[PDB]
Amino acid sequence: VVAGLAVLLQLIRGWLSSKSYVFNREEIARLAKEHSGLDYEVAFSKIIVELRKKHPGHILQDEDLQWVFVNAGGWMGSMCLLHASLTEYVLLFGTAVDTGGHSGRYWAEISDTILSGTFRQWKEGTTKSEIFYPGDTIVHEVGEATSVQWSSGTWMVEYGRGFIPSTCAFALADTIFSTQDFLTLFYTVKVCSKALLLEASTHLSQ
Amino acid sequence: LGLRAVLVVAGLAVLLQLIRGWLSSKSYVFNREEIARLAKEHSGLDYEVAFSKIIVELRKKHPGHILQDEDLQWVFVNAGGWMGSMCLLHASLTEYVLLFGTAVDTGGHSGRYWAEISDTILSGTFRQWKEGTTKSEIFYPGDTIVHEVGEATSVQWSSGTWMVEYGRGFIPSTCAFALADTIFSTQDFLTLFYTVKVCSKALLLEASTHLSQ
Amino acid sequence: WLGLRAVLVVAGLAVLLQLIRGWLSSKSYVFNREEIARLAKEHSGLDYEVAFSKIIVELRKKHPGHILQDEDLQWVFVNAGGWMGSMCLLHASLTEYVLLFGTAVDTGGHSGRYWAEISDTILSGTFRQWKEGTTKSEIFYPGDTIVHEVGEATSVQWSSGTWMVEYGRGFIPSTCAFALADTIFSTQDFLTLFYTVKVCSKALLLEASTHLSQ
Ligand SMILES: Cc1cc(OCCN2CCOCC2)nn1-c1ccc2ccccc2c1
Ligand SMILES: Cc1cc(OCCN2CCOCC2)nn1-c1ccc2ccccc2c1
Ligand SMILES: Cc1cc(OCCN2CCOCC2)nn1-c1ccc2ccccc2c1
Repeated sequence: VVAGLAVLLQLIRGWLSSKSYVFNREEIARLAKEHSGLDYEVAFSKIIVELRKKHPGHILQDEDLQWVFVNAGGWMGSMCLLHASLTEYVLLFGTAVDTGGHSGRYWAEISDTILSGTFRQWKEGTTKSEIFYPGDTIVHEVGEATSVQWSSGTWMVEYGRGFIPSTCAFALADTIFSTQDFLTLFYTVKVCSKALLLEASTHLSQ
Repeated sequence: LGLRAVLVVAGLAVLLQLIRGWLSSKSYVFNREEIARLAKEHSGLDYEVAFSKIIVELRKKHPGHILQDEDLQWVFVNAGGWMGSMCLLHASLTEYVLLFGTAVDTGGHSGRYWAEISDTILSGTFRQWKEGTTKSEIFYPGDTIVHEVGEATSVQWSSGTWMVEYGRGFIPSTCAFALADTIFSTQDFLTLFYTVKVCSKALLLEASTHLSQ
Repeated sequence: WLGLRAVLVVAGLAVLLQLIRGWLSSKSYVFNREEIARLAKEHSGLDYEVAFSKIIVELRKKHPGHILQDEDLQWVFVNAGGWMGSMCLLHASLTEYVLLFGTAVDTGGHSGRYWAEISDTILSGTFRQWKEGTTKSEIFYPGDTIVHEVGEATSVQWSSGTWMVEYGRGFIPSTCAFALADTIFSTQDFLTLFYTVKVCSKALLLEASTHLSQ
């Protein structure tokens, strides 16, 4: 099993290393930084329009968009899932309250471009934290674990790469053992299923 | 489409119709406006004096329904990522009245349950973030917030927030959320014992009052 | 009055507690809360990085063979009771532990109710403590020393730069259940759990090796 799971990780990491992707972290970061310094609602709408223009058939429609609460690692915010597959996902994340906690250690590289508010990150193994402002882009690398903190008006555009199904375990831990808000769990499963079916339908049409 | 699960769906539906029918026709003791007004009368005063005056008024207008001072104690409450303390004045299978608040800065998930809850802030601040929005509102002493049935919001409190809270609905379902952090995070089973203790005392007081009538 | 196994299990657990509590009175610990408190208060009001180094040097001087070496030191995240910080474990046994705790973010939550008396001397930042059964909290500043007694439960809150020297006495294995609750049911950071078990095992083996050499 030692060589078994090692070869399995060789196969999975080889697929992630050779898989023609749709998005890239630089693309979403530039598109978000162009609209940084504006109202986060205007930035959200313009970014959604640009994403559907440059990537048709990959972003959910306005009818299928909804703010879903996200409780994880001790912080609470809300997300609007724009795209999601087995290796990529794009969403609009943020909170209207002061929260913070564990960022989560998962098999996925995540990039967050702050549109408004503040982002305090406390990296592992240090005794000092850094504060990031609108326009900045933060890269949560694979296997990294940090402490995150957000202000009462933080909103950002987030893109994640890697083995996405592994990350959902962390995204639903507090919803199971703390909030017990199973309706929010249903909303998350619903919008994720819609994004997966949209990506599957787009693959079928091609 | 026919299956035994269709009967389970209709069975839960008729079970809900029966339970919601009981909740819709059950002569209650308190009402949210009564508790809200009594708490708003004492807003702008020292919250300890307000607590005492509210307890005296509740025991005057509703004898045999509020616990005595011997059975009152501040119990910590950890739920949804926030932490506060409660003083349970009355509790039944459909209603409960308590004095809630925190002396530290906490916040998190308000909880989605089968109960309508009303909180009248005596002192401090209350930040509420409703579901599906991108902006939150801040409520000040005197305000009254109604957390409706099935609603889920994000709450945040200051380092000196204190309020009088009244809840209506299917109370036993809500206790699962009130003890989640106490089981999987704090593991402070002594606080769990205190919560079960004051809950049992309030239920037995209400049962004894019904027996005397 | 047919207690049967019930009246005996109650008395059995009572005898076990008297056995353990007698052992804690006859264990003749190495450190004491006043010793660690003074050593931390001497360097309060200075940079917490400099204070950490001087306290580690003083601890290794006055108690050789009881503090981990620099090779075995690493900052490990600590998630418990709803708050998140970091620790640097200097010494740990079955009845004592010494570490440098603190956080660089604003956190707070349940202090945890366990079978151990804990003393924290703040080097920098602020410490808000909310005792059970009260409606007001107190704020402690660098130089102060807070004693979380056995069986006590308070609400803790720390600022974005709070750092302290902490010493714990009592039945240490019971406390690890609370220290790893959020890491299991909230963070799911199994690598941090591995780090915690790693540094804890190193401290236990160091103390065992020092006892064997004596
Ligand atoms: C995996 C995951 C982590 C997370 O946390 C908030 C994002 N950021 C994380 C790091 O920095 C702070 C905020 N949400 N989320 C998620 C939740 C639900 C999802 C549903 C479908 C697809 C991806 C889905 C992804
Ligand atoms: C069900 C429940 C929710 C809760 O949360 C704090 C209240 N508020 C909620 C919304 O707004 C913020 C604060 N406590 N609680 C509870 C806990 C223990 C109880 C024991 C006996 C009777 C009712 C008992 C009720
Ligand atoms: C049991 C425990 C609680 C805790 O919390 C931080 C300490 N303080 C608590 C009260 O005041 C605020 C901070 N860490 N910790 C721990 C974690 C890992 C340990 C490993 C080995 C030995 C003791 C070990 C002890």
